Amino acid sequence: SLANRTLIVTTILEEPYVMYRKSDKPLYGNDRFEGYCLDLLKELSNILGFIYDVKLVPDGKYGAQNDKGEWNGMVKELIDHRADLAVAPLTITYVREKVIDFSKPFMTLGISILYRKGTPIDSADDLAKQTKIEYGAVRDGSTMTFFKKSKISTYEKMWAFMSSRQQTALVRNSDEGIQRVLTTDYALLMESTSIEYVTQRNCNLTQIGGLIDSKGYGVGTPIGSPYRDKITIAILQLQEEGKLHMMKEKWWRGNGCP
Amino acid sequence: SLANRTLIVTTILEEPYVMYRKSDKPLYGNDRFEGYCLDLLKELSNILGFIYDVKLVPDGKYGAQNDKGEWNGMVKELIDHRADLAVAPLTITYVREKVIDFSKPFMTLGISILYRKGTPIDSADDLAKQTKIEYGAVRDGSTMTFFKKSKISTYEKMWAFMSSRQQTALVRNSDEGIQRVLTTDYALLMESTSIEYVTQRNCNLTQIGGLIDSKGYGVGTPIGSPYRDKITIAILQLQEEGKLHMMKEKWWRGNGCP
Ligand SMILES: O=C(O)[C@@H]1C[C@H]2C[C@@H](Oc3cccc(Cl)c3-c3nnn[nH]3)CC[C@H]2CN1
Ligand SMILES: O=C(O)[C@@H]1C[C@H]2C[C@@H](Oc3cccc(Cl)c3-c3nnn[nH]3)CC[C@H]2CN1
Repeated sequence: SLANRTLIVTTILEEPYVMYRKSDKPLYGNDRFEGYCLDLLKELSNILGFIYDVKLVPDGKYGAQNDKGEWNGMVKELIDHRADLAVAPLTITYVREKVIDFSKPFMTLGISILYRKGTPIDSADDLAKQTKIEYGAVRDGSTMTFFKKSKISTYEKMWAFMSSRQQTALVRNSDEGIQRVLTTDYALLMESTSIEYVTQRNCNLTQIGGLIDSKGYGVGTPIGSPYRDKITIAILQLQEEGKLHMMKEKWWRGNGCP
Repeated sequence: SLANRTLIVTTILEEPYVMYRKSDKPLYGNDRFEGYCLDLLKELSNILGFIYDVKLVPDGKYGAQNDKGEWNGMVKELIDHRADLAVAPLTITYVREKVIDFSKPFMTLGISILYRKGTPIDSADDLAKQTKIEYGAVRDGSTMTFFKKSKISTYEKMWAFMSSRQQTALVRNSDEGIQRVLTTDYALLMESTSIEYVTQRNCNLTQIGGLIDSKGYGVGTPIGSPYRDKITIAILQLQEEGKLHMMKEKWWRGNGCP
């Protein structure tokens, strides 16, 4: 008992949160998808008693604004009441929190470093004080913005290096970034959850140091939605039951690295 | 801008969040206190424009239910509308969220291990595998409850160890637990924020492994308070500005180790 009607869930394809399910025969509706977020959605529907319809965000975007303030992506779907929930790795940010509501986080993470295994680099500071190893982030991504705006000595220094080499230092997309780490002596600054995913599948790669910032993913709802607080309670129940840990293990685990 | 009235803030003495100021001259009102949470209040009032009056919770408790299902501590002060905000390291929990509201976390942490430096022990699994090194937690503490309830094989084994060896493994209080780590061959399971604090000030001690669970501290409010969402937004602003990082450094950092 949450509402007498199917809830519309906006989402986006992103491994391993929301993925297209491999099948030998055609699949329909929600059955077409799988992943951490689909498991979270099933768990939330079990606890809260709702039926749902998963719809990919038409423009394939998470949510940002133009200079006139027009939002796009999942955030816009919620603002316009075209979706009841957004279940995706959607970062809880100051700007978004002003236009939509978020449950409390289901996952906490931060910016960290993706690099090769067995080198003497152990931190952002180590990278900052040298020039032989290149480093950067996805151009105009969440990680790039963090460095551009930072007033922290080491991060301001890193940004100076990342913006001297517009082209060599920054990457066009995340695919290019991972390819660059694998093919050149390059360290990629990126979301720690994605680092964990990649390092479980590439034994030659490792995370360097800890978290550079702190952020979390939350279920998005339109502003004022009564479902927001019920989803927060369900997330807390899942955490205390150990189910958030089991869901992360399920999707993140690789078959092993020596 | 936020409220016409001076907000009543319930809090509790807990180093380095809320402490009594050491002065040689009498201190009055809010000037009697200092700490991470007093700095957080200053920053939140600077953003939101409210005035506040800090009051230590009479019973000196965070908030739990007794046998009659009656709440105590800061939680009870909020329930009864004797406080507008609770600004303290108050864990966001499923039970509390049922009776009060919380801002999104201003600090994330988890259970971890405090032990002596330079040993071969590197994780909970290393401790679980043996019996020579005793390990445990504060009796009926948050940390003990986690182990008692866990379905994770490693932690279920650790609970079996703790419950069977209760007289030595389970400690009466935090002080007793820290003395055990210092005087005996004992590892203490406890909140990671408190481990960081202790290890910055005692070079003989270290944190073992990473985080065993995930939890956050939030600003508590009575259910329905309009200040809750404003607080959440101010917390997001402070993190993005790097002020939460600066505040954590200010109060946690020690003078170093060899
Ligand atoms: O709310 C948001 O905008 C993001 C959208 C989305 C962004 C995804 O970004 C990556 C995804 C995979 C691999 C990498 Cl290498 C990155 C990355 N990008 N910037 N820094 N690292 C991370 C997961 C999601 C987290 N919420
Ligand atoms: O909302 C709550 O009830 C708690 C209450 C309070 C608990 C404090 O816990 C410790 C603090 C310092 C040292 C230690 Cl050793 C402990 C601890 N860890 N496990 N058992 N005891 C941490 C601060 C607050 C965290 N929120």
